[PDB]
Amino acid sequence: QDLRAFVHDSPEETETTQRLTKLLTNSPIPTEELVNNLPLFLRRHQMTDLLSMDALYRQVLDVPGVIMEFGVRFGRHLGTFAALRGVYEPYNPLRRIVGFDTFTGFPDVNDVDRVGPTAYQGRFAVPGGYPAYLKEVLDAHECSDFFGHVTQRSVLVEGDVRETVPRYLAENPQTVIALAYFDLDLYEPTKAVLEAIRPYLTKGSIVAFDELDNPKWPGENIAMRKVLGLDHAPLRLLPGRPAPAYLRWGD
Amino acid sequence: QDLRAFVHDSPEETETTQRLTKLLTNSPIPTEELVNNLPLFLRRHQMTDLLSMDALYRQVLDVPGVIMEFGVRFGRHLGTFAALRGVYEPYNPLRRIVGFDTFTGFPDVNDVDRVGPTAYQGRFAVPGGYPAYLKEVLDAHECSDFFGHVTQRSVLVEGDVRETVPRYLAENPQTVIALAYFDLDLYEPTKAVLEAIRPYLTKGSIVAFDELDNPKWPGENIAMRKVLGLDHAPLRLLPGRPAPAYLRWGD
Amino acid sequence: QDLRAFVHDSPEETETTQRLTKLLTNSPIPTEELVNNLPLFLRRHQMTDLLSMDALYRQVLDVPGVIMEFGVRFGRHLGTFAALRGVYEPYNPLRRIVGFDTFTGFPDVNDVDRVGPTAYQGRFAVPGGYPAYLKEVLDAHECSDFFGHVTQRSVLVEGDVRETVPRYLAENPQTVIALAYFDLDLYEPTKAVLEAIRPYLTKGSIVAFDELDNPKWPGENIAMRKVLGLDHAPLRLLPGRPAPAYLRWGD
Amino acid sequence: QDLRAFVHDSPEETETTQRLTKLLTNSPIPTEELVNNLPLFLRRHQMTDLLSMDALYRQVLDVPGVIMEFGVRFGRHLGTFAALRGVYEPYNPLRRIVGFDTFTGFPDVNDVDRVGPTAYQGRFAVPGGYPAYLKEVLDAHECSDFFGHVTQRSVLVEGDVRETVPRYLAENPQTVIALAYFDLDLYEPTKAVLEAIRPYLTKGSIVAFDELDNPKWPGENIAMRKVLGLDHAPLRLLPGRPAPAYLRWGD
Amino acid sequence: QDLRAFVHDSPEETETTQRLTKLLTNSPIPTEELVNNLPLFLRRHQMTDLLSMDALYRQVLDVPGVIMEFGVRFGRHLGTFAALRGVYEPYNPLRRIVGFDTFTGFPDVNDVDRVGPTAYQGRFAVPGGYPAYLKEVLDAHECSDFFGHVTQRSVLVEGDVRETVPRYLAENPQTVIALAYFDLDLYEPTKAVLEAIRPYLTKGSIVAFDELDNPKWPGENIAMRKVLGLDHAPLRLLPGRPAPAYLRWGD
Amino acid sequence: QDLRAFVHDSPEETETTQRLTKLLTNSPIPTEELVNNLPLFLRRHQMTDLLSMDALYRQVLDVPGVIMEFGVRFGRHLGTFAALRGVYEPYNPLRRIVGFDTFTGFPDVNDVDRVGPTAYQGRFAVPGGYPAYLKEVLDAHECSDFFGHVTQRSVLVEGDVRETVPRYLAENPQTVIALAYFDLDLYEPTKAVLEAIRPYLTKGSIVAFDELDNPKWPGENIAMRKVLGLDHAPLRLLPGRPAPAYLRWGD
Amino acid sequence: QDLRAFVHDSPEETETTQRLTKLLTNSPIPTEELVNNLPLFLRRHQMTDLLSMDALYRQVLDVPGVIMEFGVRFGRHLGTFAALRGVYEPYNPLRRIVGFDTFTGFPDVNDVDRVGPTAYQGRFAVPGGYPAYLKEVLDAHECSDFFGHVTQRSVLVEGDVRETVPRYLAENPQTVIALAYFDLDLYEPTKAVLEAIRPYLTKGSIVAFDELDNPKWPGENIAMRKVLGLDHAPLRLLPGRPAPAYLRWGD
Ligand SMILES: Nc1ncnc2c1ncn2[C@@H]1O[C@H](CSCC[C@H](N)C(=O)O)[C@@H](O)[C@H]1O
Ligand SMILES: Nc1ncnc2c1ncn2[C@@H]1O[C@H](CSCC[C@H](N)C(=O)O)[C@@H](O)[C@H]1O
Ligand SMILES: Nc1ncnc2c1ncn2[C@@H]1O[C@H](CSCC[C@H](N)C(=O)O)[C@@H](O)[C@H]1O
Ligand SMILES: Nc1ncnc2c1ncn2[C@@H]1O[C@H](CSCC[C@H](N)C(=O)O)[C@@H](O)[C@H]1O
Ligand SMILES: Nc1ncnc2c1ncn2[C@@H]1O[C@H](CSCC[C@H](N)C(=O)O)[C@@H](O)[C@H]1O
Ligand SMILES: Nc1ncnc2c1ncn2[C@@H]1O[C@H](CSCC[C@H](N)C(=O)O)[C@@H](O)[C@H]1O
Ligand SMILES: Nc1ncnc2c1ncn2[C@@H]1O[C@H](CSCC[C@H](N)C(=O)O)[C@@H](O)[C@H]1O
Repeated sequence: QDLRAFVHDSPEETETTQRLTKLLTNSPIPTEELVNNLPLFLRRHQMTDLLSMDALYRQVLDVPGVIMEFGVRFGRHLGTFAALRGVYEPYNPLRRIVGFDTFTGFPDVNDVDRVGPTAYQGRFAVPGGYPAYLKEVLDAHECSDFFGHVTQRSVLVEGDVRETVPRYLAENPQTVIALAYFDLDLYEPTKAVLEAIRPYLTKGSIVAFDELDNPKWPGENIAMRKVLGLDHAPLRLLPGRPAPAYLRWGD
Repeated sequence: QDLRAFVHDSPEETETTQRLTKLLTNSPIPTEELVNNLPLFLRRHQMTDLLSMDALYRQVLDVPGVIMEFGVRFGRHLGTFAALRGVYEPYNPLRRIVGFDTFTGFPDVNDVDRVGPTAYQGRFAVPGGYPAYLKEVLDAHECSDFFGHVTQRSVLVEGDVRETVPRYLAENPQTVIALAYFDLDLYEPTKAVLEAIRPYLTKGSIVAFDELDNPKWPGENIAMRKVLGLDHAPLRLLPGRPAPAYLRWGD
Repeated sequence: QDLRAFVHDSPEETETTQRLTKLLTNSPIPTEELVNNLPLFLRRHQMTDLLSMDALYRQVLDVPGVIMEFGVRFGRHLGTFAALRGVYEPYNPLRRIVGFDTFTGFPDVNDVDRVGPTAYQGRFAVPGGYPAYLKEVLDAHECSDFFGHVTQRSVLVEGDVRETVPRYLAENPQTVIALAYFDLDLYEPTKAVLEAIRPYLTKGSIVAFDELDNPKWPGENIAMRKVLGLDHAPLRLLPGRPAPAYLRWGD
Repeated sequence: QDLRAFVHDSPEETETTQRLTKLLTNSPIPTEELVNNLPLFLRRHQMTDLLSMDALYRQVLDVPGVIMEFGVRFGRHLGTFAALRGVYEPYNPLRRIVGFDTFTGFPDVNDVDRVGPTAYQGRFAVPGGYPAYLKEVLDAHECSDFFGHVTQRSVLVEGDVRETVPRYLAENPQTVIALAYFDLDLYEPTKAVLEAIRPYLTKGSIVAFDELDNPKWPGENIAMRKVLGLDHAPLRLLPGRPAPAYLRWGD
Repeated sequence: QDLRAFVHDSPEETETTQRLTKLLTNSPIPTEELVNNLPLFLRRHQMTDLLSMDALYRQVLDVPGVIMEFGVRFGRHLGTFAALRGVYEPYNPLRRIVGFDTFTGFPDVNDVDRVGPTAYQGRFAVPGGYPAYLKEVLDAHECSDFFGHVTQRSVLVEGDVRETVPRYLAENPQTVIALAYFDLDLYEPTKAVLEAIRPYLTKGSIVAFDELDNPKWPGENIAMRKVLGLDHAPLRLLPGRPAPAYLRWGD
Repeated sequence: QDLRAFVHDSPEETETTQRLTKLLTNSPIPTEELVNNLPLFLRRHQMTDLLSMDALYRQVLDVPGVIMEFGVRFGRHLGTFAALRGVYEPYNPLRRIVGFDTFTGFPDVNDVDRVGPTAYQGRFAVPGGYPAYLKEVLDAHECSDFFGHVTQRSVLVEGDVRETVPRYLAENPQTVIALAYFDLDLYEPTKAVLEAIRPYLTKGSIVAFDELDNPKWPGENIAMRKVLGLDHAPLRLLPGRPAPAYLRWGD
Repeated sequence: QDLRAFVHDSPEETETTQRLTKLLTNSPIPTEELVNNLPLFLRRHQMTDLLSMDALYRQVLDVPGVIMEFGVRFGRHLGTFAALRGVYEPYNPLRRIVGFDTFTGFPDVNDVDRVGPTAYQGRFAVPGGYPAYLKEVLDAHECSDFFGHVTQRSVLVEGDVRETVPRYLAENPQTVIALAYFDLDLYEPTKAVLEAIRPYLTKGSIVAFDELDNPKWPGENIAMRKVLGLDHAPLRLLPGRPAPAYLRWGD
């Protein structure tokens, strides 16, 4: 296998990324103004991810239910949703944001996922004790929400989605899922979650995938073709971006 | 169970409510002008409910049939509908408003309902002889409707909806249901009412829930997933408001 | 001489008002729940007013600036605006609501105003100390706004608008007027104020009149025709309602 | 029972109707000008019926086939369609108007039809010889049609629709039905006619009902639910009018 | 001088009119059912007139102000408007209907008016005391209006419009004109009224002419060209009908 | 059976037709300019047919495939199509126009076709040698088409469609049918051709009938009801015209 | 000067025209059926001219007034208009069709018209006595109009437009011009008529030119630029066709 056939950063993207890291970490901005100037360090690729999440969220503002992410890593998307929920929904204490991850990286891989060299147990592990920090970040956002006095509006569920997702659902019979964001990369957990969330979607719910047509991670495609079929609903892109691919339930 | 995980009033929301109550009861406004200045005392949260009811009503203006509320309490919504019916349909004597309730609170609760501390029989009980008072309120509105001379345009049906709803439908084979507003909280009566009203709905009829995705009251969701499925039709919010969740039958 | 040629309440309308008044003041609803059930006592005519204000507010949600009402009486419209502002603009602390009145009724009437038997000095006077009460009412609402910590978001200006409006404007050079609601009834103050607010309107600003084509109060029409002409912009009704008459500046 | 729960004329509506009747029959208008000033005597309620037939007619101008009314009485609607056909379709000699009736009133009633005190044999009977008069009225209209030389564009079919409708259809195999207006009030004949006309409807054909949700006449509702179901197509009102309820075949 | 170049009735139109006149005045329909069956006698030409007036009325439903007709004769249009005001605006007691006429025919004529042989003083005169009968007819309609207790909602002003229209305006300074219907036929009075009404129109008000391009009555055209110019606004027809021609002020 | 109940020419339509014919054959127009002034001799009824053909054709400009007429006679529609194909599709040599006919009138007739007097064998026959002449007419048109070097873009298929249509289809397996125009009048061949063309239609293809609801030729209706059902797709008129009736395949 | 740089018939276009002429004059079609089969002989170029006239007429269906063609020749467009008026406006006897021509060719050419070899006096002359034949053709159409009893609905005005157009307008003060079709080719008359018709156009009136940007006839352009300017209104093509160029008055 030629590693260059997989999507990877150009020398230029790496340099931009490194330079911005340096300028953030060695900034002459007074410390208490840094969080007021973050777009200085938010480059095209990452800006694009933010704008995509906003696009997805704007499509479920008239749909009841919660937002769910499978595959959280450091929580980039969860931070986005928490901010976006403040922007769009000050008066919606029921828009719960729920993140699922082992927080210890890939639990185990299936043969179908072994395409490139990063398909191994432990990949994307974040540091020990990470969830408590991420929760602390989320709580910092919620502190100034109109419904900040209501708790469990952000929830991190730690462990294998194959177990945690059905358990979460059993414990929350009130669930409707407005937006389901799949970023697991792996075939087995994707398939299992797709199956479990099905009774809690309504027509109009968004199902989104981070890696559906990526050669390095065919698992999500394989899972989709198995549980539903690629033409079960219309899979769409936000024009100009390879990801996410997303569908509107019932369409 | 942490009670703060359930939606509850902020201290400032309580304060607003309490101050407005006091300013309503101790007012330099002549008593004869109070009903000409009610918005002085109608805070955001309740104004929102009024706007929501108006929004749902406007969606059934071209749909034949009647308006039904399952779960009335003091009758806030019934009064709204009566006023709105005047605004929109002076020439429609067949737009009957029917409110079902025990008027003695929750008759009995199912296991699935006991998530929180208010899940007891008698909860939301209104005083003795309340239905007659509400009838007087409704009559007072209708007294100046264009079709005020026609009776039973507002009907209060006392008792368990498990029997009163099939009984009302039986006594009224002419029924078409334009708007079904569900506020029963409990699994059992919701399921029963859903099943009973189904043959009286047309494509375009609105079925609306007050608590579809509230952790405190999962019985409406459980009932929905049992009788119909969350994706039977597109469930929707009016953007910015946790509730009602509503669907357009047949969509 | 024929007073029936002026709009007045039918016997039934009078009946509705008195009855609902009686039912409000002698309600079995626990006193602390009354402000949660105000629609019971909100009749068609008043509901219509509320819906109209909402319709006007919605037309300026993408227009910067403040809301001004000229002629407040007990503050029916100010309460409405204050609640709607919570509904629509939790994050807009610049949307100031400004009500102008003598609060002692008509200060001095012109001959053109003297069409009916109620065009007298001091007509619509409210009790001494009223502005402080109304301010308490508005403070009560603002208590639980997202930006409740910011003061002077509701301002009552007491005096003859012929002097107080130009003074307010001179004191607030940041002013842009999104919504100007005219409810003074009288020719001279309407003329004066129409002239003064003009440099503070943008294309898209709404100017509304409560009695533009009412035989009993021709002053607003007379003022309009003299200052701008009736075809300066398109004057509109919300269909089904004799009032308000409103125009979008620049259309 | 209490008859006042049934839709009935107000004292004022009765007054309007009697006054207009007297003003028509005892008028200073020259006799040859009466038919040029009919709207003087056409009150809101009957104007509404006319505007409704017009709205229904306009929806089938792009649909091939004939117009049928079941339940003609004096022929109010037949006169309307004959005029409207002139307005919109000078060049369509195939737009046949067919009216069915006993012209001797209700032939017999089912038990479900006996809610009110008018549900007996002979009800709504028209005098002997009436059909021949009604044909005179129709012929009079057609005399000035562009296709006035083509006979049988208006047809009165006398008898019980249970027999006459299928008979008419068998004798007319070219039939397409663009508009079917149901005004029989009773259950069994509505049911029979519904089942009969089905093979002659196209998608877009209008099926309309005068009494679908009237408590006094539940037969049409019962028939509809028995034959098709209330959610077979979207049943609709023209906004602000209790009747007719109509559907677009295939929607 | 060919009279067949003027629009006149065909033999068939004449026959239809005569027959319907006979069938109306010699009807076997019970006297109390006549005004429930008037469309039996309303032929194409007149039905067309009715639908045209309805079309114009619908275009001013969101325009404040009154309806004026200049040239009333027997009042066909006034009756139409009275019914239509009921259909569309039960809650607008300010929609005054004002009809201007000598009620004794053409007061005098101009030479430009003398194209055909019906341009003589007294043409279209109605019997003595006619305004009292027409007022009785209008009062009959209003008797059952929601705002029936408000008087002078219909006004017949007798005299030459050249003086009566400016006098009406001077006495009613609250006037906005939503719909102005010119049916005077003659140049001079049309000219004078067009000039008088102008300060009372808003953008969106409708001005309609019954005979704008009629070779028999060039008066309205000459007047229009003199006062405004034919391209002052877009003059329009309702497709398929020679009259009325109308414009939306300001367009 | 009254023959006046079938559509037939009025005396005036006959007169117009006979006059135009005489004016054509006895024209002072120079012979070589006649084909530049044909609209002089094209009356309303025939102009309408042309506009209808153009309307149907415009609906299939984005649909692949050929144009078929069943029932050609002298070739009126084939000539229209040839010219229209020039107007809209100079660059489409695959838009073949195929006309089927015996060219000897009806080959037989069924009992259901025998409603009128002209339902006999050989009705609508054209002279011996006629197809060769018609072919000469079409070749003249194609001579100046952009793709006039490609042959068989117009094809006359002589014989009974019961045999020739399936034979044509077997010989042309590339066939898609964009527009199928039925003008056979008769039950049996309509039925046969309807079944045969089905596999060659796409969603969007237009099926059109010239006689669908004509009492004199109920065969096409009988065929439709038997093969597809009148509600298989929406049958449509071009407003104002009794015919064609046409449907969009798959709607 | 190269005459090839002017638009002219290709050999194939010439061949088509001559063949069709031959086939029309030696046709086996029974003489009485010729006028039922004209599209056989209507080639693309001529079909195109008909569809454009139809497109133009369709755009003035809601505009009052008459249709004028300046430059009639053999009357092709007038025939088209007569028939289209039948298709679209059976009920509009005021839609006068007025054609102006010398009927003896170009009266005299300006120097700016002498670009090609056909720019000479007498060019396009029609036989002596032609107008009576054309009128007889027009009368033939009108014979079967709904308003056929109204005369002068077609007018041929013989003479020089510089004199006849102003005379016609002076004699017809009721004139509104819905559609003005310029086909004079020459500068002087085009300028004169443009100036003359202006006071009779309304906003929406269509002004169309047959030779606006034709090198061989620059006279219409020169006149447009002198009288109004090319950017007075938006000049438009029906896409695909070099002519007509048309504008919508007031756009
Ligand atoms: N079976 C499973 N259960 C829980 N998490 C899983 C899982 N399989 C994969 N994951 C998680 O999916 C994540 C993929 S990385 C996703 C986050 C993304 N990089 C962002 O910044 O937005 C990893 O953290 C991995 O631990
Ligand atoms: N089985 C049952 N039959 C009748 N009423 C029931 C019921 N189960 C619950 N309810 C009622 O549901 C109500 C919920 S409180 C909802 C009312 C609220 N004020 C509003 O505006 O709609 C209670 O009053 C309770 O008595
Ligand atoms: N010149 C002036 N200066 C200040 N207030 C004036 C004024 N002229 C009239 N007003 C006020 O205009 C008011 C009219 S009543 C307004 C009613 C109120 N907006 C409601 O919704 O109920 C009176 O209070 C009167 O005092
Ligand atoms: N079985 C049946 N067969 C024929 N006519 C019937 C019938 N049952 C009821 N009807 C007729 O239905 C009619 C209802 S009254 C219809 C009123 C009329 N359409 C209008 O617009 O005014 C009666 O005339 C009655 O004779
Ligand atoms: N100067 C004037 N003052 C008042 N009326 C005038 C007038 N000049 C003409 N008229 C009136 O214009 C009328 C024209 S006939 C109007 C008919 C009526 N609009 C209908 O719908 O049937 C006549 O009644 C005539 O009296
Ligand atoms: N079974 C059959 N097979 C082939 N042609 C048939 C047929 N039945 C009827 N036809 C033909 O259908 C034609 C009907 S006349 C249709 C032609 C019309 N002028 C037009 O513009 O299209 C006749 O020519 C007849 O010969
Ligand atoms: N000054 C003038 N007065 C009257 N007619 C004129 C004219 N100048 C040119 N014409 C006429 O304009 C015509 C141009 S040919 C017109 C062709 C025609 N419109 C068609 O559709 O076939 C000629 O007949 C010519 O006589």
